[PDB]
Amino acid sequence: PLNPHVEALLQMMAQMPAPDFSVANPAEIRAVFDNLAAPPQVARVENIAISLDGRDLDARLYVPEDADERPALMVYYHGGGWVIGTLDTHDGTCRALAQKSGCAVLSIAYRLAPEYRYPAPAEDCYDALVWAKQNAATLGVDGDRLAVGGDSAGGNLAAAVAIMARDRNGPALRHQLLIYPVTDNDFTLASYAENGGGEYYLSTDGMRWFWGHYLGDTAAENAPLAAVLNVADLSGLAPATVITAEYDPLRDEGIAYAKKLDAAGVPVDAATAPGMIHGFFSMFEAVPDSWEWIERGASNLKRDLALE
Amino acid sequence: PLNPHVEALLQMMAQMPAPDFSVANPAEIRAVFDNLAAPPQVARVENIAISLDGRDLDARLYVPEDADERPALMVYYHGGGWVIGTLDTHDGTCRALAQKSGCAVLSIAYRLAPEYRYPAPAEDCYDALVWAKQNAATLGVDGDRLAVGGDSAGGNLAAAVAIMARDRNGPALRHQLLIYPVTDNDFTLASYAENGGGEYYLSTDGMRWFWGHYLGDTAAENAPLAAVLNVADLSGLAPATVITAEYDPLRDEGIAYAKKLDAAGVPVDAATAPGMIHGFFSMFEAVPDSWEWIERGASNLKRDLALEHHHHHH
Repeated sequence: PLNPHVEALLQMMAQMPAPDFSVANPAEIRAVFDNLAAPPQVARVENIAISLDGRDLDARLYVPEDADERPALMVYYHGGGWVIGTLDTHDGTCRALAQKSGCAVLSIAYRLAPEYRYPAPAEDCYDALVWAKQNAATLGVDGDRLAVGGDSAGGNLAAAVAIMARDRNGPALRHQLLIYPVTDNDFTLASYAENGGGEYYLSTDGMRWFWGHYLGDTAAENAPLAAVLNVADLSGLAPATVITAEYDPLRDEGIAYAKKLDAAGVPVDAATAPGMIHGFFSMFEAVPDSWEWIERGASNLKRDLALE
Repeated sequence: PLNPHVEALLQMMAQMPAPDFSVANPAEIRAVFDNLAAPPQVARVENIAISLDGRDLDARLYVPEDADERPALMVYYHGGGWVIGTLDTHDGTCRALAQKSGCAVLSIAYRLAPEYRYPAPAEDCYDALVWAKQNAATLGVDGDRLAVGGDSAGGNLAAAVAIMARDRNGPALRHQLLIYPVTDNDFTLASYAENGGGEYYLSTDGMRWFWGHYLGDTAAENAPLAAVLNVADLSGLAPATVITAEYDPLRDEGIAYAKKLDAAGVPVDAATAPGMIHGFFSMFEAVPDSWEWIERGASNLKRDLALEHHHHHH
């Protein structure tokens, strides 16, 4: 009989929005197959090696179709709980954001815990931002129209970099796109009870494991750029987008970070996506509804990164 | 409520590894997570342009992590019924084959029908192989360890290229990897009746459409490099792998071509994958069972493209 996984895939393909073409000519069929089979289309993808003091980081530059000659740049940090994830796991996510925002995206492969515990991953993310600013002309982008972004632990890193950039008089940032970010290590929140059992992909036990490897023996109170929620003064940070997911155990701490930013006078667009789980920005192929939220974040980037 | 598409994805996820957070084993959870819902990692990927007589083709070179300093090369032709498909639709498949074979892969964006009818796409694929051999040093590969492969109409084109290389004293080939290939336009074979209804991704009417665009006015009997099942003498062709799929309408013509290759004295690994549909090599993210077959084909490639002897005591 039919392979059960093949059956599930055919069923899933069946529940997807019909492509709506009137006739089967080559252009139509090409378009349908491209939509099914290829990652989101961009004009150019370049694998870049970033040579920093003491370490090289892999990076990937995405330039979308229809882009300016010198487009704005979002430096992007992948999720994976500071321990897993690669340029390849988040390639589709970066293509999608570049395509919808019209901005270039530079995805950074920062060093991972436990091999490189706190504060190494955040310093990598920050130094990559600085590198991008100082090598903007080489990249072909506008270094004066700069954003950071990331999902999950990557959103944690983006938030920390926004704070580092303020604190260190680093490169000016026009936006921080925080996609269901990790912001704290209080596992007693309602979100963790409701959503952290394992039934929505990310679990509370997962997050304990991630936090453990990231921090090692460093107590969370002595790792101020880890639990960014606990930072007292969030004033003067880049305008933010904070998108949380209804069925994410991280939902409550993400909402809380958005409230604390807005309280500190930072312009924030914050929303919890109904019906969604942790990771849904990367699930747009199986979950067409994800595109609405990718477009929302992208449209905020596009607005805040426009030429003055 | 929980998004219905999300719920379906979660059910799909509920049939695969459950992470063990009682074991601090980063390199394990890594190898698992990083390889689910993500194209396989390779060391180098480069977009290149191939300049042939009268046209330029886009191509993409994949060099896997543990390839030789001067790796063997498979020239790969994407499927799509000679009408559709791109380097991007088949990028995941090429990455998987490079990773599991240890060989470089050069994916070719040949010209498509009906704009370019038979035999132009096949000539593009053959001329790209000739180009790769001629420019092996430029690619950084071993021009004396060459293979071809492809899926569906791409496997068709790979088979045609193998025949053309033999006939024209073209580059020597060590293998042809034929993944559920098109080999004939006989829509009366049993697998069309069984599998071609449309419920298994590829339909009989779909194949009639593809064949129509590829041949145009040319009768199939005058297109032997399309209907390769009608080639009389298959002896002396590159050693082959022919993987077919149980629920593919192309199953029986693929089996038939494998049988003819074997009868002509060509070494052939041929098998029909139980439970699978047309296209399943590209479906490895949702169908992890695909990997068994991807590994088998890639392993046959590795065997026949094997490196020469080198002593290690220096």
